[PDB]
Amino acid sequence: MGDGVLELVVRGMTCASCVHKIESSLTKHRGILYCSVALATNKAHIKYDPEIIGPRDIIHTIESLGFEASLVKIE
Repeated sequence: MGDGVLELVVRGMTCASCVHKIESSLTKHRGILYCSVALATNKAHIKYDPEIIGPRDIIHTIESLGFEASLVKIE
């Protein structure tokens, strides 16, 4: 409920694959509330609370997995 939206533009990606890699991966952090990786806009719309997980924590994990990841925040 009004927790924290987090559009990371994920510079990299391709088609599928990278998508569910991100989604499946970061959802393992029990502070990610949701992970919509809009390939269409090369963007992880993550939903998270800042309290139990920092945005950088997720970002590190994303960039590490395949990418560069920048919290544009609704782009």
